[PDB]
Amino acid sequence: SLARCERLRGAALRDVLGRAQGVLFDCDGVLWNGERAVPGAPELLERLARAGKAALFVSNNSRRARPELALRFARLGFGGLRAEQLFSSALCAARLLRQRLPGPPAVFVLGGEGLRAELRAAGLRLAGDPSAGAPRVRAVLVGYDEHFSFAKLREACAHLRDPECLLVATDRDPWHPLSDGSRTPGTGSLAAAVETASGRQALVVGKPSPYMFECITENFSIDPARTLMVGDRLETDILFGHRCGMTTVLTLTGVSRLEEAQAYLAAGQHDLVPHYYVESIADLTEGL
Amino acid sequence: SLARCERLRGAALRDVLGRAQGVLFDCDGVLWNGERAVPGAPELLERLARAGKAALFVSNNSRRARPELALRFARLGFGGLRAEQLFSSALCAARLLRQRLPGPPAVFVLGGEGLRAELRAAGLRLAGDPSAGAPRVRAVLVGYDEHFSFAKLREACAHLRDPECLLVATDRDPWHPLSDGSRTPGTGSLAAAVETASGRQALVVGKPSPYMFECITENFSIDPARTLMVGDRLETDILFGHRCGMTTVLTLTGVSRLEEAQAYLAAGQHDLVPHYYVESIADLTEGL
Ligand SMILES: Cc1ncc(COP(=O)(O)O)c(C=O)c1O
Ligand SMILES: Cc1ncc(COP(=O)(O)O)c(C=O)c1O
Ligand SMILES: [Ca+2]
Ligand SMILES: [Ca+2]
Repeated sequence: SLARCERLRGAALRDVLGRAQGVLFDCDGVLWNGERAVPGAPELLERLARAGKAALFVSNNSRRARPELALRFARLGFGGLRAEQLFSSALCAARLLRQRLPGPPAVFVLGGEGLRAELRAAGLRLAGDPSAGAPRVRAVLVGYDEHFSFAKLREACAHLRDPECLLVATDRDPWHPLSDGSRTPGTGSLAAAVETASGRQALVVGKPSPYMFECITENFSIDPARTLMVGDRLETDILFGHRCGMTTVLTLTGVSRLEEAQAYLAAGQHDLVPHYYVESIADLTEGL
Repeated sequence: SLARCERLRGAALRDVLGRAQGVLFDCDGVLWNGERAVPGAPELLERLARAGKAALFVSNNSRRARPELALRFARLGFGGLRAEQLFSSALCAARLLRQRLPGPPAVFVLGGEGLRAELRAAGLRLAGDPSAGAPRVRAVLVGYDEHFSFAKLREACAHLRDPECLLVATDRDPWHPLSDGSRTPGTGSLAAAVETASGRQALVVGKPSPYMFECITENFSIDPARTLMVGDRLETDILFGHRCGMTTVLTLTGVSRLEEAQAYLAAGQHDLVPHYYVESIADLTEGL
């Protein structure tokens, strides 16, 4: 495996960025942390566009439907983006369900309103939507649900008794660091509860699952051999890149540490090793 | 390993029961299923007592403090028992916490009122008990919590940031079958959520953890070489027996199936294989 966790700089950086036809960016810990843009991140993106390089964005965040996601970008300084460049676990979960729901021509959702709006915009019928003056549930979708409860968990497991009812999770991120240094439970903790209580394994929509890449490649010809994958999370973004055959760059502004990446290297766990790293994605700009 | 999953009957049954000085019974799926006693179970216990054999009871149920547990037994036909014969994950979690709480001379609890009463009766201070006109949390205890919520999960994880704060679970049972054929999420699903979101591994109080046996042996001299362990759950009661060096008997009135036990045998997973099985514990009576 080519993954040696080398600091990317100099002529190698110019070489790597030169040959790349495109860049896939993970979002949180990469472009920004909370309400603060990573300094130099907007400029990197302006300069990518100008250098004729394709930029796409992949987030496991299931809380915003695409229109609200588009607004977060521009607001944090990332101007002139098309909404078609933005891929989240919410959008892709909606598409996956449209593609795989069984039965002849409803989804029980653990998640918020952004997630639900996204699902409705894809044409899906949700349990808890009004009746026709009581539709069979054919998928349980686990997303980020701040109103997760034991009753909703028991309800999910009830639907799951039917072995033809699908189980899908938006993502398995276990938690996410917040501004003040605290963490919030991720969808991966809710997924774990649903899986344990039901005895089922969930289908994962988001990184590090190939499906996300499948979802991105339906609208864009992107050559994985010529695309960089940039993220802050070893078990999510880096594993994802390796699985899609992309060159992976870990940035150190987010969840994972350089020492963790090196430890994985030492242990020969190569799919969890980035090909390159940078302190922040501001460092990629000089290679253009 | 001596675990061959043999049907226990005849002269072997008389031999096995003859040499045994005592019997440890798991409760649900063994003595009863819901509100219905297993026919012949009360008689088995009357006859054990009369044959001078010690009977003890081990349940992972964390919902009843001991006095309410004692009442469930008698009511379902199991008369003349001492409360000292009854061990649950609630009682033992209380003892474990009294023994291991750090700091110089409070517990955040996910669980119901039975569990809390048990903890208070052991002298423990609970978060959410009134202040002294705001005590440091030194353990998070995960029990069966029908009011589990995302907010309580985030709260648990907050306490768990402190690496000296303990994480304890009553048990990992994933779910439990109900009367009407439905299942209810178990503590194991809530534990899984807390562990995933915190990144911590919990200390498990109940079967199949040795601690339960440790807890039972503090008041009783029981020779594990001469004690039968009887239960309905391979990964809980049978594994538990093997770990405590007891002779294990699987009864088929509960969660696990004979075919699952045989499959484990076939795969050489010996700690998940009962030494013996019976259709119901009523079949043990004739060996006395
Ligand atoms: C609910 C949720 N999911 C996922 C993420 C992170 O997604 P990503 O880092 O892939 O952009 C966040 C980060 O805040 C989040 O809040
Ligand atoms: C919450 C809970 N825990 C555990 C159990 C079962 O415990 P055991 O089979 O060890 O007696 C039950 C069974 O109903 C239960 O409801
Ligand atoms: Ca990220
Ligand atoms: Ca049982």
